Amino acid sequence: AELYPGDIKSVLLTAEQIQARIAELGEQIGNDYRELSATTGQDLLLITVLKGAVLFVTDLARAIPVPTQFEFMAVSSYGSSTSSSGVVRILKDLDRDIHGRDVLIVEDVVDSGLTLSWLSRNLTSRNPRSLRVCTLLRKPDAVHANVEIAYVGFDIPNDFVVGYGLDYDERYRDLSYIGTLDPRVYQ
Amino acid sequence: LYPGDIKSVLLTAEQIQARIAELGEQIGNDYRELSATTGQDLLLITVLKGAVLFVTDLARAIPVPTQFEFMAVSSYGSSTSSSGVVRILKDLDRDIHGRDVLIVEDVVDSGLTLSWLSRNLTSRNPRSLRVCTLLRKPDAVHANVEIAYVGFDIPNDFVVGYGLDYDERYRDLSYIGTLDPRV
Amino acid sequence: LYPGDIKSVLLTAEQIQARIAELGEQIGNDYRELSATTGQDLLLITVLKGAVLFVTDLARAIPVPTQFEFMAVSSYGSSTSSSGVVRILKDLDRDIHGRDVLIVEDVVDSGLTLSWLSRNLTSRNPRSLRVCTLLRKPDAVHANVEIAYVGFDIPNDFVVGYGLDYDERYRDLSYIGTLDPRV
Amino acid sequence: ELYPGDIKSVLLTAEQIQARIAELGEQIGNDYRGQDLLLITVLKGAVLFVTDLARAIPVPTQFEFMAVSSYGSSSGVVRILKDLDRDIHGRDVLIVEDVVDSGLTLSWLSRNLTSRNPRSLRVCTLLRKPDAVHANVEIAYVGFDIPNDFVVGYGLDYDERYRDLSYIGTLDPRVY
Ligand SMILES: Nc1nc2c(ncn2[C@@H]2CN(C(=O)CCP(=O)(O)O)C[C@H]2OC[C@@H](O)P(=O)(O)O)c(=O)[nH]1
Ligand SMILES: Nc1nc2c(ncn2[C@@H]2CN(C(=O)CCP(=O)(O)O)C[C@H]2OC[C@@H](O)P(=O)(O)O)c(=O)[nH]1
Ligand SMILES: Nc1nc2c(ncn2[C@@H]2CN(C(=O)CCP(=O)(O)O)C[C@H]2OC[C@@H](O)P(=O)(O)O)c(=O)[nH]1
Ligand SMILES: Nc1nc2c(ncn2[C@@H]2CN(C(=O)CCP(=O)(O)O)C[C@H]2OC[C@@H](O)P(=O)(O)O)c(=O)[nH]1
Ligand SMILES: [Mg+2]
Ligand SMILES: [Mg+2]
Ligand SMILES: [Mg+2]
Ligand SMILES: [Mg+2]
Repeated sequence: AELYPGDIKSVLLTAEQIQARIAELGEQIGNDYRELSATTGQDLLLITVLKGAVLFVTDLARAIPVPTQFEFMAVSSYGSSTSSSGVVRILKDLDRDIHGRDVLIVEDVVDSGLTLSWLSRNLTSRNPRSLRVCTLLRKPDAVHANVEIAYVGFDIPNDFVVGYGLDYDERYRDLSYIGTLDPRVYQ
Repeated sequence: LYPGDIKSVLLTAEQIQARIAELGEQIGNDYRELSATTGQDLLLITVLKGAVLFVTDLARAIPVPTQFEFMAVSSYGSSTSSSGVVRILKDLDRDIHGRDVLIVEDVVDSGLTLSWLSRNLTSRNPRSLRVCTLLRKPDAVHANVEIAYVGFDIPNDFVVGYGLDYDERYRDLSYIGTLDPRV
Repeated sequence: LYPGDIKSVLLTAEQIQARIAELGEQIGNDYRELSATTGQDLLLITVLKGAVLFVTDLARAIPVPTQFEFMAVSSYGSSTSSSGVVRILKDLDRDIHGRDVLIVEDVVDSGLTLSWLSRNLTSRNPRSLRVCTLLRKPDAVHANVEIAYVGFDIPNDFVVGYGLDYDERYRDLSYIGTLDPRV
Repeated sequence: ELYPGDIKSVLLTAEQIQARIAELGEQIGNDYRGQDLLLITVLKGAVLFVTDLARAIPVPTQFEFMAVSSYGSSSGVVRILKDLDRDIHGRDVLIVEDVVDSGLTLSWLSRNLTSRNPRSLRVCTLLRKPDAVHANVEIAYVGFDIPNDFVVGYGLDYDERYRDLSYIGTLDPRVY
């Protein structure tokens, strides 16, 4: 197979290495949310921001030995008004209220941490029982944000990577692995 | 119009416009040094769809330049009618960062959706945030939001007209009154 | 007030209200005996955010009971400008199946987004579907969809006022005029 | 187990699902062998299916998601909570469904996307029920034809639960 002949210069994470780590995260999450959630009577809620972390959440929930529910949000940026925001525009809000719920924010990659900071603070205002963050990838510039990511899959260098949900102009998401683009693509 | 549905007229069309002209004049004076000081005008944020009739008259009563902004929200439970947490179906079109913002309501009853809205918009970091409502019920007088501009203080009866509805009707009324028999 | 922004005034506030007053009676006569026969009211569907100021005056000019509906639409870019296919940010709150619906626009320029919109609402199978716009540009007479009610015929120039904007400004004007290109 | 006493019988096992998706991916890849194949998915039942489907399709695929709500208790007209991010003009579009039962929401959707004038528009569903024979849509790709019983698992839910199941099975009537 191939799909994108030459666009991928180097391979950061292989497909097996990704799935192996996800299996580890599931057991870890499964142990942290064992006892509690199934007795509470309300499952572990997985809130996902469209649409990079869709491939990640489908594998994660099936890696978590505890029953999990899905929830999806669609957000867009208010343009360049990012730097002093970090407020993002909501295109599709939560379907139901998350009051008294154990909620796990599932992202695929955390770079700046500003859209995540607003999202995490936004969900907190809805008063859930628990709120933690699980990301597949974390880049160096996340150390400059104020949010604690309880579950991290991989710490990668500050390079633009695609694959496994990660895109460049809506492409390379269907890749099973995560790698770096070859700069003769940006044109 | 609506024969035999309207029992009494609480507020006439004349009383509404007279107050809005007065309310508009008050707001226009409070936000007078805004064009010359920031240069972004006063933003009127409106929640669909009751206060749509009110803002069109309110903004045209305010002598200083005003901008329009609309939100569409829905109730979850049980959740809203106790928490005040509301669902967003349409967020703001632009960022209100560093803006002088006026939340324009048609009626404030419990004051919790207003509480959630005011707290939500605050996270967007505006320069100033005040609330202007046309009607105010008794339970709102003791809520967690400060309403700088109030049009009328009304008793807690279910009233329709001037944007206020019952099953999407009576919105087009120019006066505000109460329903009676088999409605 | 906008002291150095309005070069010329195309339509005065009196002329605007006069046509709307005429349109309300005209629409009111075309939709006479509708509530008592169907059992439903005339639904006014509005596209945010130009015709929001227009419908509040239009509905209050129509002597028969009317209901409100609002849509928020966005451009895909490139493809809207030449297709007219638009993104939906806010759909109708209720279904319009078997309803007599009046599409209310603020201005009809190309007629491409209106044509797509008309087809979208038609697929929901309403009883009737007509279009009422306050302003119509010369190149809008071109093709597709019947605009049953037109308030004014304006030249194809960019005008602001009475809901019409330039970067969310000049909306609060009671009149419709032309901007000075040094804006 | 995951839900002790809720799953009475297993209709399709996890391995049987992935094996069939592998065939669907291979079949679709040959039919669409100019940009990428656009996979339009309706939130949120078919999210587990499309992620596995796209990784089964040997040709490059792009993702798109819609959120729709029902107006109530006829024509398949649904309220749009989340529209497409981009226009699909001249695009090869594949509608990815989780289950096709009545075929009424799919028909409104298929006709709606057709109005955006794509180059191609096809429908791929994992499961199809017997009453779909009366639908208005031609479904080119079907994973399984299942009986008219209420099934959960692999995206399919009951009060937002059992979505995380890797298999598809039937519920225990002391759940309703
Ligand atoms: N492909 C790809 N994207 C990245 C990367 N890094 C940041 N992105 C996207 C750009 N970005 C930010 O700059 C904000 C980081 P944070 O606020 O911490 O979530 C969010 C990242 O997700 C892109 C979303 O728009 P999407 O899921 O809809 O595609 C990266 O290495 N690779
Ligand atoms: N007709 C009509 N309605 C009222 C009244 N009072 C509260 N409503 C509606 C119910 N309500 C609240 O409970 C909010 C109270 P707060 O805590 O201050 O946010 C606001 C009104 O909701 C109607 C909106 O859905 P709408 O804008 O789409 O019409 C009232 O006198 N008369
Ligand atoms: N201010 C101001 N705008 C104009 C004018 N003319 C076309 N516009 C905007 C561009 N336009 C179209 O191309 C519509 C084509 P049709 O399918 O016939 O409805 C409508 C106007 O768009 C602005 C609305 O989205 P808005 O209400 O959110 O501001 C004009 O004189 N003056
Ligand atoms: N759990 C579970 N659901 C089913 C089943 N069957 C139909 N559903 C849901 C209800 N349904 C239909 O009756 C078919 C309508 P059409 O598109 O015309 O074929 C679509 C199914 O999806 C429900 C969505 O609200 P969801 O994706 O958010 O879960 C079934 O066996 N099991
Ligand atoms: Mg991206
Ligand atoms: Mg109401
Ligand atoms: Mg405009
Ligand atoms: Mg379901």
